[PDB]
Amino acid sequence: MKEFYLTVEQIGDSIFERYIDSNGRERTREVEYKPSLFAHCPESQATKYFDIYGKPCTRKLFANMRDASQWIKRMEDIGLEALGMDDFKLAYLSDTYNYEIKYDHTKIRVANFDIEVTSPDGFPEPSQAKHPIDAITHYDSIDDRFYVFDLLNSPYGNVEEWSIEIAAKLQEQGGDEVPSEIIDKIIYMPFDNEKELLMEYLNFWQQKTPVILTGWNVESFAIPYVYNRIKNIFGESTAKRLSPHRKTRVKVIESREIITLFGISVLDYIDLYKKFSFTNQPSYSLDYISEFELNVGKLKYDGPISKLRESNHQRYISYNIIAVYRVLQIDAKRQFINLSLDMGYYAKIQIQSVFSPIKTWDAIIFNSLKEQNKVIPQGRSHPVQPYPGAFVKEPIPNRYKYVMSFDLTSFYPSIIRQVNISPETIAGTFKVAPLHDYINAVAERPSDVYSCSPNGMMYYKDRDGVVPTEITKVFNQRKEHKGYMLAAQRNGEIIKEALHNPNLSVDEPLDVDYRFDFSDEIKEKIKKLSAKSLNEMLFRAQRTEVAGMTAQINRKLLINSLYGALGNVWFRYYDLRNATAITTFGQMALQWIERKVNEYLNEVCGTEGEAFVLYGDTDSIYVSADKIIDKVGESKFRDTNHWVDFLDKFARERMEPAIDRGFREMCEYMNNKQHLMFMDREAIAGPPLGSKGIGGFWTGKKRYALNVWDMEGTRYAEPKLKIMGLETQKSSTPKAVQKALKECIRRMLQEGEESLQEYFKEFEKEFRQLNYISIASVSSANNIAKYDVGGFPGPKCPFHIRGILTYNRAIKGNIDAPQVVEGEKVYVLPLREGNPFGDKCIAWPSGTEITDLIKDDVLHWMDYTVLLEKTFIKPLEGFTSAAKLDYEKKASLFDMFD
DNA sequence: GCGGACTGCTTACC
Ligand SMILES: Cc1cn([C@H]2C[C@H](O)[C@@H](COP(=O)(O)OP(=O)(O)OP(=O)(O)O)O2)c(=O)[nH]c1=O
Ligand SMILES: [Ca+2]
Ligand SMILES: [Ca+2]
Ligand SMILES: [Ca+2]
Ligand SMILES: [Ca+2]
Ligand SMILES: [Ca+2]
Ligand SMILES: [Ca+2]
Ligand SMILES: [Ca+2]
Ligand SMILES: [Ca+2]
Ligand code: NA
Ligand code: NA
Repeated sequence: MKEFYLTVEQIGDSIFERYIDSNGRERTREVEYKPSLFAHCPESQATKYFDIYGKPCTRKLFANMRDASQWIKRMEDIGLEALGMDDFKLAYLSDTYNYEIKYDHTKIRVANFDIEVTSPDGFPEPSQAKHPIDAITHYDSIDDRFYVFDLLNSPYGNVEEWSIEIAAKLQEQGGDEVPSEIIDKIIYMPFDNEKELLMEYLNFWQQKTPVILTGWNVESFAIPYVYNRIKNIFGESTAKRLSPHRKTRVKVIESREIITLFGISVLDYIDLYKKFSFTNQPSYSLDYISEFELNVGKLKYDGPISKLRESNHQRYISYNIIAVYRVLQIDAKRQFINLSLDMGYYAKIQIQSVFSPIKTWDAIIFNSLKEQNKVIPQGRSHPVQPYPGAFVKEPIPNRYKYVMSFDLTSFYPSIIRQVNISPETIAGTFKVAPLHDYINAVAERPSDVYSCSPNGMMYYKDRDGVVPTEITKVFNQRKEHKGYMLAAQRNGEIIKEALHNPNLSVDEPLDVDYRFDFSDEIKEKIKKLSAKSLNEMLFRAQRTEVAGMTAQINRKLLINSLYGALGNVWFRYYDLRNATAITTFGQMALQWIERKVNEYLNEVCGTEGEAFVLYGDTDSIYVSADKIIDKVGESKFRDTNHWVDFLDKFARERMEPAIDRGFREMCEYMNNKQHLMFMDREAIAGPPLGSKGIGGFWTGKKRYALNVWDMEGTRYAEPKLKIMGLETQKSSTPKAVQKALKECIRRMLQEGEESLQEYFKEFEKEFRQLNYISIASVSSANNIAKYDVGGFPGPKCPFHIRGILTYNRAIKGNIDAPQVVEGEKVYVLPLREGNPFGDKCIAWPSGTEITDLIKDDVLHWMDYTVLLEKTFIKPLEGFTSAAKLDYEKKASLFDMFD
């Protein structure tokens, strides 16, 4: 096989590289890397190297890397540009791997681990590591084994060995329900004291040194705790054994510590999740996320965690094993590790650099330029400046019965490729007219020769740009994976349909590739399968869709981040001229097509001057299709699915070609390199046929709800609500309130005013029986100490921060009580006046039951009235007033009758 | 006593 690196580090004049060789075996080499940097040279000096602008450069080979850096410093002191890749690790990877890296992930050692630390006096600070590590479960992806390190003897209690027999048993058997599929993969190692455990773990670590190291909060807790515990007990020299190159770096931010283990790529899964999952969670405990991702139950245990080991060591160890497995399960679904490996090996960077799109792109562009013997520019210092972004239309707050949406494919990257925007493709500038002059095709055509953006920039049309070139490569990967996703999604609905008439028989789920649309044979067979087989296929379909979703939405994130990078001062190719060129072109593009779409629809409908586009954000338009429906009349339709097919055919056969023409014209207007403004229909929304549902509504910018029947070619078996911006979508809104508001919205859009009022009346009556967590608000807890004046709210103290202070005062003096962590999220509850807490609200760590110390008092003093009106009624008022509805039956003259 | 303007903070949408 082809060789591929695992990890790379720069230690002084040495490059330390772990890699897999041609025989598939992991090796480690210390290379005295001789890096090259470049300087401009006279035209007469013959060379093969040029900067991106065509200026010749002479290559300076250096004896070592530290000499190359000192030269950069000198070139600064002289006042001359020092060109080339200054991050020598990247240069090394580029040299050593001069080809598209094909990697075998089975050879890459991925370690999932989690430790347990019993602490009687609150949260065990990793920087201190005062308390013994009494459990470590370490899963090795190569061995496919869970290595369990169990401390039987601790100053906090002596316990018996964990029983794998009891662990396997059902919880109803007094067992721990450790998944049967991993029972045989567990390797249990009890220890009679902490020192022997840690030394054995270190030796274990050396034998099976992690390449990818992950888990939940491993970077903020596990790794630094383990490192500091081993450091405190055995000394710094043995603690460094955690690094295959025996070098670590303690980065301090008081005290807080993030330890850097050279030779290991740490991908904390909480960070992978926060960056790649595109969720915003009320809590980020592994418990909460697992329940959300895997629909598994919360890990139930009786007492407090600080006593769990003493009371139920059996379950303590079992839960530790499960916590490791749950991350693996989440990763099996989300596939963020795979994503990081793909992106990482594609860019030729340290795998952990996937968290930095700038670093990611700097390397991609660098490697692409190195291919053509071209020399990258030196990074420069720039002041941060604001610059304009997208256009968002101000919608008329109202209900909207029939709505079709249209969205541009990969907008900003497409703008980049179309205009050919790149640092080295800048041709010059032109005198700009007001933006609306270009929108209305009134302004003079910017250039006859160059490709233009209405911001004033001109670009060469002939030559290829390294930014368009490399953004196009990644975009193609994105388009491919989105295809698999949508197909999985479409296949999902097919199974959902067949699940309406499940055949009474015993069979097995069909072997199919869900990434591709089911064949007619497959669809025929599906209608004959049982519920068990169908539900299993629906599950695999959804799993395939999620896998496709991760691959596509994150490649989309990467290319959109290339745009964003252009507006970031730390990007080597930062340039507001290009960034604004993109956004301004974007603003034009959207509003140009708004006019075009309006003109076409007035034309084909027969109307004149009517506004068909009711809303738009960046690259989308929402078209009021009431008159398209009415020109045929509701009468001529069999069922709801009929007019959905009608609008589907209409958008596809009539509107899209018109849009294609409208954009193709715009492309000539700007004299762009290549027409890439591809705006396809997205949503088809409307009420059920013959129902009293309103279909949809807008309350303002970025706030709307639609009863969608079809989405990008996916015909749902049951209509799906597309709600944007509204409280139902906000993590800050209580779970039960989201659920209730959503049902309110559903009823408005699908059933009508009478149905809404009915549900509202019922909710108002019964809502006081809702669990306190389900009605608690959520908020991030930033700058608590900023507003902490003697335990009391300082000036301008935010509501939720006030709640935290109230909490701190209530639990003052309990070391065992859970502390609110700065930056993390909290549940927030209003308190009725005269409550013994002394304030109008309270707050506690999210994802947890509030401590038993004060729980019963909080429950008794919750302000349900405030909770209802503030959280439920007020947003519902906004929804209904916008939609011209009432959630309560208004008073009439008819109230004088019986 | 408090509504309106403004600010800080939060979390949405692209
Ligand atoms: C979602 C998102 C969009 N944007 C900008 C750039 C996008 O091109 C533009 C449109 O956003 P989107 O239409 O949401 O995403 P997209 O058009 O780029 O790709 P597609 O629609 O085919 O799935 O908004 C960002 O800069 N960052 C983001 O996270
Ligand atoms: Ca734990
Ligand atoms: Ca059970
Ligand atoms: Ca011993
Ligand atoms: Ca889209
Ligand atoms: Ca888009
Ligand atoms: Ca059937
Ligand atoms: Ca969009
Ligand atoms: Ca099209
Ligand atoms: Na220490
Ligand atoms: Na249906």
